[PDB]
Amino acid sequence: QIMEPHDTLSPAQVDEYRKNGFLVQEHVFDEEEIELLRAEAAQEFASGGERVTVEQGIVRGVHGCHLYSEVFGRLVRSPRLLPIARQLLRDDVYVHQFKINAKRAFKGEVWEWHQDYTFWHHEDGMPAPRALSAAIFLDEVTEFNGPLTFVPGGHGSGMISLKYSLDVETMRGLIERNGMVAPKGPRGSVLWFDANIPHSSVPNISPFDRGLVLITYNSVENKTDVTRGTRPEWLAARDFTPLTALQATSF
Ligand SMILES: O=C(O)CCC(=O)C(=O)O
Ligand SMILES: [Fe+3]
Repeated sequence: QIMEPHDTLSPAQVDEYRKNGFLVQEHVFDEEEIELLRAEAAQEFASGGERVTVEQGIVRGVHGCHLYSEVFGRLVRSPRLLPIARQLLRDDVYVHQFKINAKRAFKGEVWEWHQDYTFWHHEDGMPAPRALSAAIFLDEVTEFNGPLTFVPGGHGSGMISLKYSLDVETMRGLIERNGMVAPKGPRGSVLWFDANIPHSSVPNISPFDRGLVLITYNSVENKTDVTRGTRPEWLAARDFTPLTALQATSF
């Protein structure tokens, strides 16, 4: 049995990622693959216990699934994902954080402007922004179902109800200078984005869900300082073993 040889990003794609701080690959996973992930996400929402976040009734998100789900444990090692994480971070990598964020049809909340790295640095002791997130689109992402919205190039400045949100004046500057972009894509796409890129999102006013599986890969060299960590393993990983790619086996 055979896995397709590892695909990596072209130089132009890498350049775009580094310039903009995000990049979309369309149609990485097929419909049947996404349905397997959707079904597993539903199980995690149902069984996640303390790892679930709710609509202040409906479970809206869950954390740390790769530690508890064999499917999600395999996903983070996928030959569709791991080679690109290694390429972009120029290192062996591990998963710092894993979350699934559902924005159901005609529902969802405003995510205030933030940089993920600010949290990871201060809360988890991540020493540098040598990390990224891969957002797998469980559903088509459109203008109208609450897409992640970015300041392109806004990661280049460095580190600027969320604990760490960005104020009106600091954001005004960024946006006046750099603008705003909400990357779109079909179901099965992957949105790669930098640990330090400012992003936000709005409620879903479509009749369609916007499920995202967000895998945060960190450089092994850039492992967090667990002496200054404040969070459980399912929010901030402590096992820095380098990930290896899934091979094709008979089971
Ligand atoms: O799901 C979203 O719209 C925002 C997710 C996010 O930025 C985050 O969890 O840090
Ligand atoms: Fe975020």
